[PDB]
Amino acid sequence: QQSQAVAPVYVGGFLARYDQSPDEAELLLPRDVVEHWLHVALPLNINHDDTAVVGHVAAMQSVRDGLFALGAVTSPRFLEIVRRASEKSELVSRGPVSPLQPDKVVEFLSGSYAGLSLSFKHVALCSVGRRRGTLAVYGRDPEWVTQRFPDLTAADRDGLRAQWQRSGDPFRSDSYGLLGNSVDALYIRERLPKLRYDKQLVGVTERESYVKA
Amino acid sequence: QQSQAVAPVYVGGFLARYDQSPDEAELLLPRDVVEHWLHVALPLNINHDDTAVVGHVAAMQSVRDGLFALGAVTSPRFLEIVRRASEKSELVSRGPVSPLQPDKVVEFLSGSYAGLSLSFKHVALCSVGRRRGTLAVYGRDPEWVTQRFPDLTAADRDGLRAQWQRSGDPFRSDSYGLLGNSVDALYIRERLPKLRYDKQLVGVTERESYVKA
Ligand SMILES: *CC(=O)Cn1nnc(-c2ccccc2)c1COC(=O)NCc1ccccc1
Ligand SMILES: *CC(=O)Cn1nnc(-c2ccccc2)c1COC(=O)NCc1ccccc1
Repeated sequence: QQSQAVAPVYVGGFLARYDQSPDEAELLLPRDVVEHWLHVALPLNINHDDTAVVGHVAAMQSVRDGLFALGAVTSPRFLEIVRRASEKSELVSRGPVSPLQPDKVVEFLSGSYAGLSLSFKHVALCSVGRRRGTLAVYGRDPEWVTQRFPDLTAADRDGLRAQWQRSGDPFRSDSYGLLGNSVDALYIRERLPKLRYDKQLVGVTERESYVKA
Repeated sequence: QQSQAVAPVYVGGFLARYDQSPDEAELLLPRDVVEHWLHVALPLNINHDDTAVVGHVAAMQSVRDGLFALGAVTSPRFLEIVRRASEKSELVSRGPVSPLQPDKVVEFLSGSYAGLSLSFKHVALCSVGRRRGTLAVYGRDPEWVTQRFPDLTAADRDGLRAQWQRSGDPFRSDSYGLLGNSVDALYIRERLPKLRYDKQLVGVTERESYVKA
């Protein structure tokens, strides 16, 4: 009964795509805007709840199509909550596409928090992203996540790899609070279609990913 | 700090509509089929988990448009889980339509478990119903639920009122398991449209209900 499930999980995805006009004008975030900002690491939480910090952003890099980010989900307290819920979900028990090994925790995160949202203050794991192309790809190896993204070049991958190889438990929230933001996710209009769309956009598929959408 | 929130909640809705052909042929359940069955009360649980019994069905009655049911959510352990999660959800904090008093718990249940599903073995509270018209209406008074359903007649309401006026905590599941079936609900195709549809069908609206869809 070795628990090699509550070990770190990495997540990567585009925080913003330079080929996609927002739905609202307020989401517009251009290349020049973003690169000025790339100039003390910044945290990773759930649905913008500062009480629900689960890890940190390990590397961001602006590339041709947008702003890529790759975080680490390190919080023991959070990963353990995730582990207990995934034992209880039918979507997880159906497992990934045959070739991929079953990873109950990586799948659960893949299902629940399928999007990325940049507010830099911090990065959040949403149910979906508000901005298109914000697909969140979870995995046990930092190099595994990055390689799902075709638009990323070898040289791109090397800029990231330099960063992710460059104080207690930061998760003060709990099962009841994640339960709380789960029903909120149910009422996001066209959640799946939006997600199926980001999948086609950044080039990821489920026969190469734990993406559940 | 009086907790008049973890008190009983009632839920009513059509288990099956006699004017709606199923999507699959296997859901067909006709009037004659149902009335033979009306001939020891039957339990009410969450997503067909027998470990997650939250109460019981207090009255069923076949009427012109279908099979109406009205249950009671009595489980202290479950209602308390629901109370803690609703404090943590943005949809609940936005409250019902102005006239309706805020009821964090009744709203949370309204959002999470918006559908009814009959498997009689037992009735389940789903995210959505598989059968159309299975809209689950939650409320603090048994008579309040019934009166949201226009198709129900006075005489219909009197048949029910006779039944709902006619052993420990039955919830052995917990926060982690409801968390588990929450992400499963996210991947039900056209969840909202299906729900907005049942709303129009059985005649309920949100300006008269805690329905969040
Ligand atoms: C990642 C975020 O910034 C949070 N978020 N993700 N998707 C949405 C959203 C909500 C409505 C319509 C489209 C997208 C959000 C917004 O979060 C909020 O501040 N509002 C809370 C809320 C969310 C869903 C339903 C009702 C209220
Ligand atoms: C009330 C129920 O009987 C459970 N339920 N509610 N909606 C669905 C459903 C699932 C897929 C497509 C349409 C409707 C279900 C079915 O529950 C299951 O047995 N399958 C588990 C599951 C649910 C959602 C997504 C993936 C797997």
